[PDB]
Amino acid sequence: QKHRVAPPPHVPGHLIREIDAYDLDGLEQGFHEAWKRVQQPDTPPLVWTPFTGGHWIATRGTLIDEIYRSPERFSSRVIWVPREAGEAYDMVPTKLDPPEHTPYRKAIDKGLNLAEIRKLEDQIRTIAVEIIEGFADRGHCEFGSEFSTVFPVRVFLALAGLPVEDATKLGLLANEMTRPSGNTPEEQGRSLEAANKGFFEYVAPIIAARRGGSGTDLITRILNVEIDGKPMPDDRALGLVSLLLLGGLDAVVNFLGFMMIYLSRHPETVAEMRREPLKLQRGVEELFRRFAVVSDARYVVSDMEFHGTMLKEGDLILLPTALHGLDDRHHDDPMTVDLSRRDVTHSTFAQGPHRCAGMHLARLEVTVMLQEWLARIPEFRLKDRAVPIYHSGIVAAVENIPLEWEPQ
Ligand code: HEM
Ligand SMILES: CC1(C)[C@@H]2CC[C@@]1(C)C(=O)C2
Repeated sequence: QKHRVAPPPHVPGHLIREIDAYDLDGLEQGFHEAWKRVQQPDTPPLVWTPFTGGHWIATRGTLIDEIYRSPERFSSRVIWVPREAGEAYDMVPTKLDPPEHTPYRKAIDKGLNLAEIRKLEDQIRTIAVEIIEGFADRGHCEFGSEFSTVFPVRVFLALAGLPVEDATKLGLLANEMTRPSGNTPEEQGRSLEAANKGFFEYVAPIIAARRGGSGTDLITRILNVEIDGKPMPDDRALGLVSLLLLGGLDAVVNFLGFMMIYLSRHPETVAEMRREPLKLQRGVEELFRRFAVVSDARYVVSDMEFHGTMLKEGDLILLPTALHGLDDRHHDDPMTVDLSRRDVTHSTFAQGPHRCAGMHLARLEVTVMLQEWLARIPEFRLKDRAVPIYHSGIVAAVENIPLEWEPQ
């Protein structure tokens, strides 16, 4: 049964569209394909859905980009739908606007900046190689369970100085954050609340132990950056360390799944990467344009008119980032990966002050993955008649990716 909310007085009937972000129409054909169904040639730039507590959806890249760049008009005080889940959300600094946001982003950047991430290249490669060598000679693997859910998790837990045996419990918490269970806005609120508490419980003893610590891990490094000339307060620390874990463990895992399904269906594109290693390296951003996974929200700060649409203070707008990278008004033939594409502009990492702090790490993980994969498994395909299983939500997910190849 679908839960509907009635539209508020300011929402006109002509803008109403029945779109369920947690179970998109057509999702069985793919997450990206399902979102693209919403973006028809004449659909309005902002449409309102009665599902998920009732909210707006931005349907074009220019709006998505503009909203992310405009925190004074579109606040991060709520960035999840439904509203109940967004109000329960307690991660730092994603819940903050400038200027409160900036010293915390500065702290994170101390650990995740490009120069710091470059130092990680060989550790990441060693991890990728070890995993790939486990199955490269076999001629088949289920890519999700055997690689994409393994590689980025081992990378991040190592970087954070945490036991790999914690992967399962952290993954379960991530699932309920980004794809909370429930068929009602209040049920999803409760699911997110419990997940966020689980993260806080996990992170608290680590914080207590690493304050003033001498560890070289990511958490110690960021935790001990001063905020306004003082140690970071406890409440902020819980949200900050929890966000590092959530950011590091869900998005890349799912991104790799979507990317690999495409590559398994496009051997010409794989072959180009093999023949021209610089095309691979320079082409990674095109993969980020094509395989967006995040759809999150902003809070309308004041009554306003925006792109010809009347908005009220407190309205939530969902930003499905796939609708920037795949917007046909921004990119010709947007569903094809063209490694030589000159304009790859996208909001896969969002825009503005919150633009992904882990983007350098994400790019490096993907680059290293493709390099070590193609070195050992140069050609591959999706198993005949295989059907991947898709999930939509704040972060998209995919599973069941059986790959086959002739061992080289
Ligand atoms: C495919 C990979 C990734 C994608 C698509 C992605 C996407 C995003 C997006 C859209 C945001 C903006 C959220 C918002 O404010 O609405 C964000 C923020 C953030 N991401 Fe990533 N992310 C990825 C990987 C990572 C990784 C590996 C980390 C490592 C810790 C990370 C850490 C963060 C952090 C800390 C923020 C908050 C930055 C701030 O609020 O100033 N992300 N990410
Ligand atoms: C939307 C995100 C990808 C970004 C980092 C992790 C995530 C789930 C957040 O809560 C903010």
